[PDB]
Amino acid sequence: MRVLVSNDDGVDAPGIKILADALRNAGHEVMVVAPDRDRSGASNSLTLDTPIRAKQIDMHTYSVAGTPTDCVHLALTGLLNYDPDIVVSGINNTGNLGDDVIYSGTVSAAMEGRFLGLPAVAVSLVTLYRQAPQYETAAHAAINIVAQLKTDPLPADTILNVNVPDVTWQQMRGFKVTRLGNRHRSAPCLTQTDPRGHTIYWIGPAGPEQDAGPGTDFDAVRNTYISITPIHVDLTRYQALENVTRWTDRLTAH
Amino acid sequence: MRVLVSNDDGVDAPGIKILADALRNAGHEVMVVAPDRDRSGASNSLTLDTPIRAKQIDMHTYSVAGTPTDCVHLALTGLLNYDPDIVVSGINNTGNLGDDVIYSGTVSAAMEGRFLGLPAVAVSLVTLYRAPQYETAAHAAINIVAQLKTDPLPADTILNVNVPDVTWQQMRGFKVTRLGNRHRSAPCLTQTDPRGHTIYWIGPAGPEQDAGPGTDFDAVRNTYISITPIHVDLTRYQALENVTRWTDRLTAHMD
Amino acid sequence: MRVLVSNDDGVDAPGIKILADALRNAGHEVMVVAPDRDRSGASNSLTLDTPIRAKQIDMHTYSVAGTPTDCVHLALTGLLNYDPDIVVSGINNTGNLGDDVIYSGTVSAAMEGRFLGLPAVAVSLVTLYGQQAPQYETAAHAAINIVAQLKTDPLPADTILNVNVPDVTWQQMRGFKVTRLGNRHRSAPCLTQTDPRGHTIYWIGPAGPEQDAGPGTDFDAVRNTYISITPIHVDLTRYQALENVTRWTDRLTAHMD
Amino acid sequence: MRVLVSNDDGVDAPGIKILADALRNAGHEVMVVAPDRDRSGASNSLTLDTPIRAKQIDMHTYSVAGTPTDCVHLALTGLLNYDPDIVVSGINNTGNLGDDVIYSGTVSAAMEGRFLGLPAVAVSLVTLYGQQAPQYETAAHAAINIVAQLKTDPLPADTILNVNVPDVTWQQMRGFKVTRLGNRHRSAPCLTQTDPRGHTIYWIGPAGPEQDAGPGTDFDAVRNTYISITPIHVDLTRYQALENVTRWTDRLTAHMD
Ligand SMILES: [Mn+2]
Ligand SMILES: [Mn+2]
Ligand SMILES: [Mn+2]
Ligand SMILES: [Mn+2]
Repeated sequence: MRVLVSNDDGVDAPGIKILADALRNAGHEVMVVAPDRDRSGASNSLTLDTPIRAKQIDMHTYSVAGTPTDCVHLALTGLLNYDPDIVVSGINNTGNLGDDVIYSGTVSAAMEGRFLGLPAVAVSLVTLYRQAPQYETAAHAAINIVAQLKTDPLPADTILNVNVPDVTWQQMRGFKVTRLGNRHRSAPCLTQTDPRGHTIYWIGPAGPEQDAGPGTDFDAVRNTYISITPIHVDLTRYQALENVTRWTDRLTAH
Repeated sequence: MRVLVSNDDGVDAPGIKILADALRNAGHEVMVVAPDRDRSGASNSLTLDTPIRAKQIDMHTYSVAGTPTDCVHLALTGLLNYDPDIVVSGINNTGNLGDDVIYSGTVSAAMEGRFLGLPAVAVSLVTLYRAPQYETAAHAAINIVAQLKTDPLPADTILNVNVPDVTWQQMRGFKVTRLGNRHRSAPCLTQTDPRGHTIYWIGPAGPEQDAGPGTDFDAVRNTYISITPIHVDLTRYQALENVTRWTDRLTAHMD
Repeated sequence: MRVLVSNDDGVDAPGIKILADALRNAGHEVMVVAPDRDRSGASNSLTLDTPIRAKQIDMHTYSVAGTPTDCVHLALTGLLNYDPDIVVSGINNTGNLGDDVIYSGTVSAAMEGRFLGLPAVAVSLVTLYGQQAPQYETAAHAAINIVAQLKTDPLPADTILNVNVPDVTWQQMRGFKVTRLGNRHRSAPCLTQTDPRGHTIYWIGPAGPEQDAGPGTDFDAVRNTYISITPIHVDLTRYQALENVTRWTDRLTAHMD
Repeated sequence: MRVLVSNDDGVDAPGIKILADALRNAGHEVMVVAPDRDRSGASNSLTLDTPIRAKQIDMHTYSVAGTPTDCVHLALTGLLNYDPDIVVSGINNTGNLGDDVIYSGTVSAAMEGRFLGLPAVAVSLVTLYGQQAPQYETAAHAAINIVAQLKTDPLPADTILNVNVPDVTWQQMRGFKVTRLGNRHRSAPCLTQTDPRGHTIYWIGPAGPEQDAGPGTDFDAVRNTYISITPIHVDLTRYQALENVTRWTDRLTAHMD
């Protein structure tokens, strides 16, 4: 199938190169439209106030001086004579798990892909802070997910957030559908003093009160499972609408 | 009630000052923990790799050199001897509507407020530019906060509020909305910068935009305060049982 | 005279409002062209890859979504129907001293002023942080005093003044002092600490005693409550090195291994 | 000799890998301490408000989540058990010429090298954008040739070399040329265009004919297929201006208005 591949680590990131190579090996057409530089931990929103510069790097590769969402958006709205069936974003050089996902650049690209009407998959390698990162494994996971989606499509308002354990494929215990975890809640605040004497604050390490037990994406990748979290792209809480609608009439009554 | 107020325009933004002032006028205790500078269009994720510096500005105000989520997170996890019942983020100097909301700094602050277990409300003034009625959004805010004291939100839910940049009298009312979508329509414009390079504008949202009745766009366009209850948990639970079968295959045969 | 005022702390910075007002109260005409937000930790170079938006806040104030150099550049190249005699950048909320000067946003605006052929002054408040209030008026007083002088005593070729003002009242100020740039970087060791996770992080330590902050330097001046004025290059070309480098450069033209 | 290699395009940049390898193939020991990501449009100043993470990619390569100056600083102040004789920063994917030099990330790393007492060279490839491939080998060849010379001919006090390499094969290269910094900023007008919405935006225009890119300048050299070597100040202090500024500064000790 026609795959549009982006990332947020940059168009020259080893992750996206290996992902694209893998996807072509599987028989897929792969256009790559990805940031000129690493924009991990940068804002993810579509650039609207300035024009975006996009140079071509090869016949299948574009380097966009903009966000990952800019990339996919440009890629799907005129930058290419290319109608991809799917958007694959990755492979991220770090995992994107739990409440980090909402602000993940890698995920943002996939979200834009779904915003513009395409099945999208975010792929992140859960590299541990410790040797070379097993991008081949995530790429392996990717080409397998893409294949299954060709014959079995995702629901509407849904992308797949995929996290792959930084191990060989043989060492992978398998695929595991998960919900998003939560490490923010537990993470306390640490008051310390920098060398210049200023008071600084560390977001503390996530305590035991973390939502990282069974069923979470954390728990999966921790136990060497490829985590597949189907996530919203529409943030609207429809379940709370009629309840807020009834709440708002009470609000406006007063 | 005890209100924690943040924003993403900065601690000195007129929006947040007016919001805090209003909320105190309503009788609420208001701690303000907000970015040192404008971080609109900056990354929203919790800072973890570096420590955050937070100076106190007054007895109720903290200037945090970090993200809006850093602000609320620090504010709720040790920076304050203060247990707020609610987190109000705003007032944003621009509206946060449709598919912009996911990446809104103002919304991010409210998200963290709910992540840490508090009812949260994002407040944005829908300003079109060529003075901005912050007082109106602040009035909308203090009214929303009041109703939440006696009528609480569901779990995994914050309120994304957008207020038309008009006087309160000119406001047609409150309207619960779903998130719109302007991205889909927005095409790509190829143009040439003065130095000759090929540049690309994200085109203006065409008629194919999801901004009709029921959307937050349509509400604020027609001078209604838009209240969109949004997810905090992005997990698509309705797709869990669906994509599991899809996955079982893969987790069975491996190669 | 006509003054173009900028900074890097933002058009809303108290340092620039106070500077501009002081300069107006002194009888100068003052256009303020300054960043929309604080860019004290941003790149200083001219924005070329993208266009720059300039919002006019009032008659004599422009908010520019770009670098301090962008501000001055735009202001001097057609944004304004205005012909300034001098560029004054500041007042920076923090000091800009020694080997920090070269990467200062404040100084960058002054740099661009000189690049475009204008006398320029960077004004920074050496704040040490602690309440009260930042003595921007003091720095402003210094600024209008310095600007008065450049009206009569022109700066030499490719020179701007880097001015640092001790964060004190004007009455406490011992005076003005012409200074050279100090050096604190070499004396700043690398401190190897560990984050909460246990992972090793590296702080750049505070400047030790081996720093170049003795007599004649800007550091020494401002620490002794003296307004420091450092005339600084805008032309980085080490001209006195040209002849020397030329000598072994000529040999390299014989392209070998 | 022992070379500390950095850049601003990132530790994964082809320009720095090729530079480092060339320098090793020349028999130098080479530690690479370079940003984790491309920071070509980032601030250059030392990170002081936060700690810096350094990841060791291999024996002679460190990935640093901080500025180019952070890299060199850390590398020279305790990150490494390594005592380099020279700092070489590059190879930048784009040229760093004239009035742009002062804000160059590449140059910034070299700056910090000199600040910490080391001979330093900034190496940039004057790429003009055309497919093929960026001639980093050419620049690398230039680098190892220049580094060989500084082993024997030491640079003067507070001087680094700003080296720009024409994006050509080594055989096309006409030679090396000692140059002064050119000036394109003054010749770069402000172009007032309008975005799709109709709102007015301001481009900084391309450098017109009034630019300082004539003979003797770095621009002229690289445009004529010459490797440009500009010795540049690391000490921005305009020493030749000290006496002059001192003359009207002493007056200002009359502080009452
Ligand atoms: Mn990434
Ligand atoms: Mn904002
Ligand atoms: Mn500043
Ligand atoms: Mn660069």
